Amino acid sequence: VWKDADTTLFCASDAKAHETEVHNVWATHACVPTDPNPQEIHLENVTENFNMWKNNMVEQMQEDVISLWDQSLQPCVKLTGGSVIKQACPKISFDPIPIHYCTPAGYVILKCNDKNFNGTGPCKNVSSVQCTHGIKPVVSTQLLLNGSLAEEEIIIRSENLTNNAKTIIVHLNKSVEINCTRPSNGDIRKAYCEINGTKWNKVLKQVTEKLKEHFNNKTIIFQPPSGGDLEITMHSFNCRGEFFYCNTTQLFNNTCINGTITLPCKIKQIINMWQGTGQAMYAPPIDGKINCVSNITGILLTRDGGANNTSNETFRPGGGNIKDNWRSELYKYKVVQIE
Ligand SMILES: O=C(NC[C@H]1NCCc2ccccc21)C(=O)Nc1ccc(Cl)c(F)c1
Ligand SMILES: *[C@@H]1O[C@H](CO)[C@@H](O)[C@H](O)[C@H]1NC(C)=O
Ligand SMILES: *[C@@H]1O[C@H](CO)[C@@H](O)[C@H](O)[C@H]1NC(C)=O
Ligand SMILES: *[C@@H]1O[C@H](CO)[C@@H](O)[C@H](O)[C@H]1NC(C)=O
Ligand SMILES: *[C@@H]1O[C@H](CO)[C@@H](O)[C@H](O)[C@H]1NC(C)=O
Ligand SMILES: *[C@@H]1O[C@H](CO)[C@@H](O)[C@H](O)[C@H]1NC(C)=O
Ligand SMILES: *[C@@H]1O[C@H](CO)[C@@H](O)[C@H](O)[C@H]1NC(C)=O
Ligand SMILES: *[C@@H]1O[C@H](CO)[C@@H](O)[C@H](O)[C@H]1NC(C)=O
Ligand SMILES: *[C@@H]1O[C@H](CO)[C@@H](O)[C@H](O)[C@H]1NC(C)=O
Ligand SMILES: *[C@@H]1O[C@H](CO)[C@@H](O)[C@H](O)[C@H]1NC(C)=O
Ligand SMILES: *[C@@H]1O[C@H](CO)[C@@H](O)[C@H](O)[C@H]1NC(C)=O
Ligand SMILES: *[C@@H]1O[C@H](CO)[C@@H](O)[C@H](O)[C@H]1NC(C)=O
Repeated sequence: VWKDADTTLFCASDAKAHETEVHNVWATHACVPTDPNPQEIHLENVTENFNMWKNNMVEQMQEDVISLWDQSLQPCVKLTGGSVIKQACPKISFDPIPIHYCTPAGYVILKCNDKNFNGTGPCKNVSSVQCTHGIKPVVSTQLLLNGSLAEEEIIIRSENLTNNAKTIIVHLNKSVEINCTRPSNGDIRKAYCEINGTKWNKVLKQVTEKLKEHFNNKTIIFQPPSGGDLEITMHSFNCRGEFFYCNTTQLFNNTCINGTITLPCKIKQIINMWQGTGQAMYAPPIDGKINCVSNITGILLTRDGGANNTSNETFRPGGGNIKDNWRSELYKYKVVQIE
């Protein structure tokens, strides 16, 4: 017997104790070795209710990631509660590694194995495990990168689709590589991302179709963000310690629904910290080719309001709350207390 409960989880990884990479260094001092031959008990005739949108596991991982950044990612100047904090801002080795989240004694992690589980409600196929799968603390907006792919069909996730204020998480079932590089040799901040239009449009089309299922076959329209912080209006992400801001206008136009889509990007030193604690300035980009090939595994969308009296539903690429990023990977997990 067991009950839904919250407890201080611990982490496990395969970090190398000799790596200068921030993630490795952190996990080396904050995590333990992974279990080479882990156990998993499949519960037959068991029905458990999940709720990705209200899961303490998310908050905890958020706290870890924040800690990892507070230790190995301090900017030159930090702007917070009216205070100005200045400190060294040396270049570092940056490349996220898988992080497993585990439960201590007396607790276990229930895992939903339903093919098309949307993150909320009852789960038919439930199993018990000590740790989750390896999850990369990849911070980004608009597009989810290097995540996990859905098993069968594309999955739409939301605490409440009827509410436009609630973020939407599109879980892709097929990856779409995005090639981002900052050429060695002008403007040391000019960058770009290449994407196979054929693949992207094919996926985006499938996304629209699935969205129709949840919106009564209403016409699905994509549009670029109305306004706000650059981190939201643009696909922001971190590549090798450098912050990339990419214009995804070409990615979200309802025309191609063929060639290589080239997105205009720029490395920003001044940024609005995702921790939501003001602004911060980092050092200039390093020299040489700055390349990062990532898998687009999910999309963060925001639905426009005031469309109830129209046959259209407008979706725009959003983001900001990194917690949603962790949800897109922890949706199938929940902690329970064993008697
Ligand atoms: O300032 C941010 N959100 C603040 C705020 N924005 C509006 C929406 C929102 C929602 C919840 C919490 C904060 C916010 C932010 O997300 N920054 C950021 C920086 C670097 C990368 Cl790589 C990145 F992906 C994001
Ligand atoms: C997820 O499944 C539950 C249970 O069937 C359902 O109530 C809810 O509407 C679904 N959520 C989405 C986003 O479709
Ligand atoms: C999930 O359960 C259904 C029956 O409810 C079963 O048909 C299906 O094979 C299961 N999915 C998995 C884990 O393969
Ligand atoms: C990139 O996508 C491919 C194809 O799905 C996958 O095999 C590979 O593991 C992905 N790389 C990641 C997630 O880092
Ligand atoms: C992805 O999911 C969609 C349904 O959302 C499905 O039609 C399609 O066959 C899936 N693609 C793959 C590669 O399985
Ligand atoms: C979902 O959101 C809609 C729109 O705000 C709201 O009317 C409704 O009460 C919400 N449903 C739930 C389950 O809270
Ligand atoms: C990524 O794009 C760059 C620039 O076009 C190219 O040189 C490189 O070969 C690409 N990488 C992959 C994995 O295709
Ligand atoms: C683009 O994607 C298609 C499949 O959608 C593939 O057949 C083709 O080889 C890709 N083009 C390039 C430039 O790799
Ligand atoms: C969308 O249209 C199809 C084909 O007519 C129909 O089978 C399905 O019920 C509709 N889906 C809705 C209205 O959610
Ligand atoms: C984003 O970039 C596109 C071109 O890729 C441009 O047309 C558009 O004006 C830009 N949006 C803004 C206002 O940043
Ligand atoms: C839509 O995206 C395609 C990608 O090839 C681009 O060529 C086209 O200019 C875009 N249309 C717009 C921005 O209206
Ligand atoms: C995505 O994964 C690839 C392969 O490990 C890595 O090279 C790249 O840096 C990752 N992208 C991001 C933004 O973390």
